[PDB]
Amino acid sequence: SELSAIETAAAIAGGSMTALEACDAAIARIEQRDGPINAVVVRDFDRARDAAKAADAEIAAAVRKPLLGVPMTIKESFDIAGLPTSWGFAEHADHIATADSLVVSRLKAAGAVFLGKSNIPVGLADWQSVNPNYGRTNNPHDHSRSAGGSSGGAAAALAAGMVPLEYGSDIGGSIRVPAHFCGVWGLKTTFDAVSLEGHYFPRTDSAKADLSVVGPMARTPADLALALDITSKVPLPQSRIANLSGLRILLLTAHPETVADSATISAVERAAAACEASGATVATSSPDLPDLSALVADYTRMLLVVLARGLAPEGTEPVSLNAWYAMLDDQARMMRAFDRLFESFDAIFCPVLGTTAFAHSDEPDWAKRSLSIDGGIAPFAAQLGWISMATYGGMPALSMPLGADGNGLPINLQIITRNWSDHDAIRIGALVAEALDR
Amino acid sequence: SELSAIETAAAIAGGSMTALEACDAAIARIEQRDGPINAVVVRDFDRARDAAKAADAEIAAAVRKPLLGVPMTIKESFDIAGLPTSWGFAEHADHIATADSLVVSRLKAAGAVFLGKSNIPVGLADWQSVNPNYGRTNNPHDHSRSAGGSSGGAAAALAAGMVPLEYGSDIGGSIRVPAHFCGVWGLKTTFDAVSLEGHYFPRTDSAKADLSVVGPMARTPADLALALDITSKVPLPQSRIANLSGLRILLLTAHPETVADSATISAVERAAAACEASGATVATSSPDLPDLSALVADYTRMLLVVLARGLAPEGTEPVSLNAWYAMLDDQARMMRAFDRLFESFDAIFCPVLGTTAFAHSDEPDWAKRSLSIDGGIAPFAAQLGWISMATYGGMPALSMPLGADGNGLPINLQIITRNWSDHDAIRIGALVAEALDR
Ligand SMILES: Nc1ccc(NC(=O)OCCCCO)cc1
Ligand SMILES: Nc1ccc(NC(=O)OCCCCO)cc1
Repeated sequence: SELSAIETAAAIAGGSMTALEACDAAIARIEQRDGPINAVVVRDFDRARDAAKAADAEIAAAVRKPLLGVPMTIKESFDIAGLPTSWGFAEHADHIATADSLVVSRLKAAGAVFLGKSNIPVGLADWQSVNPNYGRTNNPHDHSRSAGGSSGGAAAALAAGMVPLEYGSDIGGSIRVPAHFCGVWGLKTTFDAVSLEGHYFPRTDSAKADLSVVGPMARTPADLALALDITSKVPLPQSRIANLSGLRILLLTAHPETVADSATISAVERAAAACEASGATVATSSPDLPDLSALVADYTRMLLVVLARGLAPEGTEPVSLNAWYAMLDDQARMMRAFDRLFESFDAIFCPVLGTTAFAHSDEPDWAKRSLSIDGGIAPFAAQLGWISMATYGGMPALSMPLGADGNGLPINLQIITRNWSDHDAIRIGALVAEALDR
Repeated sequence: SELSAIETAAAIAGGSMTALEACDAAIARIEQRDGPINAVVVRDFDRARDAAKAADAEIAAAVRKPLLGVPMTIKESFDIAGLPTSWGFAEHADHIATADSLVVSRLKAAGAVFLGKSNIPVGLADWQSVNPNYGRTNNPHDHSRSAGGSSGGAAAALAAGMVPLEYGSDIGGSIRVPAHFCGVWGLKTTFDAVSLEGHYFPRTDSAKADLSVVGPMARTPADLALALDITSKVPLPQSRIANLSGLRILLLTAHPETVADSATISAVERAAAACEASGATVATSSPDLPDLSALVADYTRMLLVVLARGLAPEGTEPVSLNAWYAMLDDQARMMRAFDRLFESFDAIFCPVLGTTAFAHSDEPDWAKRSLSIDGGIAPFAAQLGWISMATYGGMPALSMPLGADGNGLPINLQIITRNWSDHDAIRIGALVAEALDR
């Protein structure tokens, strides 16, 4: 019911609307809908209106750019010149960026118009989006449920239909989990495929961090593919998959360290069944699948060190630099195991998370949180296992809508493909989405 | 005089010769010429001839592979199943690799036939190729002079016309310097563009590389372009440079912490002056060129930490993991400085090294060494400055033949271009070559 980013760019080139009109309608949707959601927490409406006029001048001057005049937002952690980058920290609430980030620079060169920035948790360290500077973002499908983490403001903006395109970052599921919670499309990209420059920790110039990636978020896979081509360091190989027949799928509905809803399991099997009916082959086990239990142990270990920048708590000896090199070897080994698995399979079908969006939690300690799995208690932090494979291995993982649970909360599919095949992930997701309409 | 890898592939495809004949012709050239050179130190001739026969069964099957039946060698540090990978250590002379390295695997899938492996220094830690397992590689242009360091076997084997194609590695100039010492082509690739898998330290699986890149070595720029497209993780963007008119070049012939000799300065200026004659704009300074003295200091500090795998002497403190992360931020700061410089410039023209191939030295400590620069003595290790920019900044850098000094020792130009523009570096070098002809 809302214009996609590509449709918007065509509507401005095609003449039925101007870049200023596209920007004032987006502002109008933001103001008419954000009240109960609280997604667009930084607003730059006057500078955006001037950018739209400049875009219409380019449109008048016969200039055509793939995203020309398209209004959009970006996650609050990405630097935009003249805007605050806080990461949810009150200490950093007044840190104003003096230059655009690389991803914003690429999208602005494609002609995009940035209206503001979307909400995040403190330090981008939660699966919900709430912080002292901006407040809390509420899921648009259920205001009592969380809207996902770090990219949750982005996903709630797309789900509420305010803007057609968004961009997030993902060190522990922050593109896929919000897209899952809010039923939108999110692409965790191949590690090192998109520059993090400008995704700086506030008041620093440190943006590069292992396991972490930045990726597009939208409501259509065509929007993800185009935003990825605009933002990637180099053009990534386009997908040659025309249809689903012959596709080899490994379907994972179980994990050795966590669990999934029965609604989540049925949804993921229905996606595999719909592709099976479209000529794909679906396996449910493989001798080549790496040890998912050892994976999440290595992953959490490396994740803790990266977030602590090596510093060690409570007088513990810090991990040595020599041991950090061995951990990178452990990761590299694990990536080779996934290359062998991806010789037999084109994609992994698995949950994004074990359950749908949980009710708002004021508890910062994940060990003190809990989840309800079919009316039973499950550990909160153990759910990181579904996220760990694509993050630790570097593989791209797509989170795409599959439907909703009995309570009307969205359930998304995760599609994991081999490294550097991001366009295959998008292409397969589009075909799955069509196969479910059958 | 000798055929190139592309030319060789065409002759086999056309049927001017079979793959077995091209293989036997290469074996004969090695047996006739390697005697005084000692470049092809690991020989796999019998397995290569069976592989050549298999390639002919595929020419008869009309299979299309861009390197089918093309004989070549690889640097000894790359793994080949069944062949030793010692890195010049006597203790590792019997370490037999159990699987092909990735780069070997890619070239073989393109149809290349591997005759063997070329000589290296102990631990790849010098600008000459000499080790207890295999002996020393002598420069083909002057047997009293070193053949380049760590790829000297590769460069010398191409300079002697034994094989059309090779492949090296580079952390401190080891593609560029051997190519300069022997007057062949060598592409130092953008960091993280080609996989180091199989370039393992003997008896380990540790590619372990920061600042370390693998890239092809050949006698023609088109051979490098083909080898780069076969081996890169992802197809790199092709060059759009049709000619030299409009090319912005920044020529450096001085460096705040090192020196070059006059014959070397004269060749680099001759390449720029010939690009000027073809329509390129040349500058000899820029407000955007970062501090090369700070660069070489930080590069040396990172190089040593990387080579020591984080270990420190018993009297010194090890660099902490947190300090290592800050050093990676320092590198990212330097790379962004080169981004801005490359907004004003398409390429940098500079020396590969200050001097041509020096006489064989048996002194392992670089601090106890020194070079002769136009009759004057100069410290040996300071010459790491010319190499440091592309390795620290990660940029691609090509080393291409320009001429020779008064003793007939070749001189190469280093062409540095912005990150991910490896094909632009190849393309400019090819253009410079055709400008220095007509
Ligand atoms: N254990 C844990 C789980 C989820 C997150 N959220 C996240 O994915 O961060 C994305 C921001 C990229 C740079 O941090 C963090 C930690
Ligand atoms: N300090 C210093 C250390 C090493 C070299 N050798 C070199 O040129 O690169 C080595 C290529 C191996 C890549 O794994 C020179 C100086």
